[PDB]
Amino acid sequence: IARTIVLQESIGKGRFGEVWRGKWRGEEVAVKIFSSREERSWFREAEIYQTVMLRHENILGFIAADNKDNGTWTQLWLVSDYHEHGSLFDYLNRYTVTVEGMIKLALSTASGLAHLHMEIVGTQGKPAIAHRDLKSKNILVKKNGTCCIADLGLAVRHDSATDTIDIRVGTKRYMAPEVLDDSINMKHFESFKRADIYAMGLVFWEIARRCSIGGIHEDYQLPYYDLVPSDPSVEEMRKVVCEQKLRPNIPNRWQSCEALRVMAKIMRECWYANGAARLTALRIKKTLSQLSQQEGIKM
Ligand SMILES: Cc1cccc(C2=C(c3ccc4ncccc4n3)CNN2)n1
Repeated sequence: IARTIVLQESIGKGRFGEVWRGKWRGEEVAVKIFSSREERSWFREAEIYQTVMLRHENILGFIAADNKDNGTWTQLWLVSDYHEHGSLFDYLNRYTVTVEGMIKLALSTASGLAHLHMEIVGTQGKPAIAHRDLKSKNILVKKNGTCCIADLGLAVRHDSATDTIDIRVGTKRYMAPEVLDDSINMKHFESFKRADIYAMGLVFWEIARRCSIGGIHEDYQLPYYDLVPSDPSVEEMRKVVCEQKLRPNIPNRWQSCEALRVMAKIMRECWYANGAARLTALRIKKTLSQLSQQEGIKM
């Protein structure tokens, strides 16, 4: 596996390890490399990706986990499909999207999250999973304009049998209110799903801003760009999200389009201070699916 892959270009670095663009038998693939001391993170992400029935079009396609000794030290590898466009973050910074395009990005993301959160009952069943670090930089855009979720290293799996998790972290900017004020019940798996929804609402806000209507659109911005410094601390985020109770601003322009109106509504229903009041990934997917069948465009 890793023995025949040739690294060609450095393309990114997440919380742990670094991502490279490799070549396997002539085919481009993405390789995430971890150091020996990062074995726990490497192992956990390999573990999540190897979850029974995890594969889904809206989830990064996992190829394999492997070790590679260069003669001095050993590298811990995770190999996956390669997606030229890169992260949703990079995509939205470089391009603007049409109504159909925005819907495809949002729907695919919601479908990907719904799959993760959904428990598949059966002999070869799939446990429910919460991501815990959803954001535009952890989502990838495929050549067909659809998104797939990546970086599952912090994910948690639920055992409905006894209602327990198999095991604050994540990106401060996208942390849900209950996480920022640390009021979240770590023992309740449902709380992790709801926190994921809050984050996805922020992502939907990033996409919508880039929806170019009649040549009109807003420039790319991360959520809360107008309220907190770059790389904000938990305290800075808490004061804005928890105390002042602010959320990303919804442009007036969005009212001149039924598509943006539906999106805007979904956003609000994702940002409720109380996770139990937020929409579900499935409900969101259904809503966007119907909105999609309206305009008319590939799902
Ligand atoms: C499990 C695994 C293997 C290799 C890379 C990744 C990964 C990411 C990834 C995947 C494909 C890419 N294609 C192009 C550019 C960046 C990419 N990043 C992002 N976060 N983790 N994950």
